Amino acid sequence: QHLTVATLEERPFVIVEPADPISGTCIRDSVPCRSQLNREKRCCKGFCIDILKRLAHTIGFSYDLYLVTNGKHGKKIDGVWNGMIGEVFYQRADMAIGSLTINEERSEIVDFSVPFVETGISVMVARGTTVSGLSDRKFQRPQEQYPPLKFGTVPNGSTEKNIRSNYPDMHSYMVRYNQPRVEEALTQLKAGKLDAFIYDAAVLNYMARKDEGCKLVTIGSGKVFATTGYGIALHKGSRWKRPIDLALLQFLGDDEIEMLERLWLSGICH
Ligand SMILES: N[C@@H](CC(=O)O)C(=O)O
Repeated sequence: QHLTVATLEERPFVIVEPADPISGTCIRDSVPCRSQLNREKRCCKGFCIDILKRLAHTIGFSYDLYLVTNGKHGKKIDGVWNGMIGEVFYQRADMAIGSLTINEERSEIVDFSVPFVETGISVMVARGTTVSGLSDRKFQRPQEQYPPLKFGTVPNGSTEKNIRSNYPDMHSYMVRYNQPRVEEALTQLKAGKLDAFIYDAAVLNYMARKDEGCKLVTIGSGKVFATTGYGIALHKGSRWKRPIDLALLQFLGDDEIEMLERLWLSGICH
């Protein structure tokens, strides 16, 4: 009846802010979240946090929410998982929720809920920049061009895993252009230091919709990469999967998720 929940900041799905200075509490639509390093203070809000609030209410559990510091979403290195996936896999958390992408590798070792956000991989470029998309040889045969195209991703997640598995030559080229967070990637794109940023589609599309001046645009990967979704990670064989799935499927049909997309993921640019 009390669940430990791991999450990770990735705006606008999970947004972290200090407690209200005046009250010392998390006000508005925010909820208390602590750091993995530790153990109000910090407070979390956003699309995934609203999902979590509704699940807790509908299913009837209480929870302790914490932010992962041991890596990010989840990466397996030399036999060991880090990030949100590792927290669930090693049973430090009963579930993990955030912008967490379902893939085959992860699905082998944790159970996921049904997907509640559609995503995949997209490419973001400055509106001026002329490429056709991820099929462009500027991407696919990157060192065939005299001044080479500069393109990168934020490493360690499902995006990099997909590129390394399916397009190993392109992946090897991208390594020098790894970015530490989406915020720095966007900054490099705008400074011309990158020509393109390849990343999670749900996040990139949102960033395009919110770009001041609407100067950043995304191209869908088309057939280059498959579509997938965000899912809540749970212990393999978790008793929580079924009630969570039922709730999520209910939210979908009630237009509750659609409402939350409007609330959190809308922007001015189109
Ligand atoms: N949401 C993705 C982030 C990425 O593509 O790097 C993940 O769970 O790994």
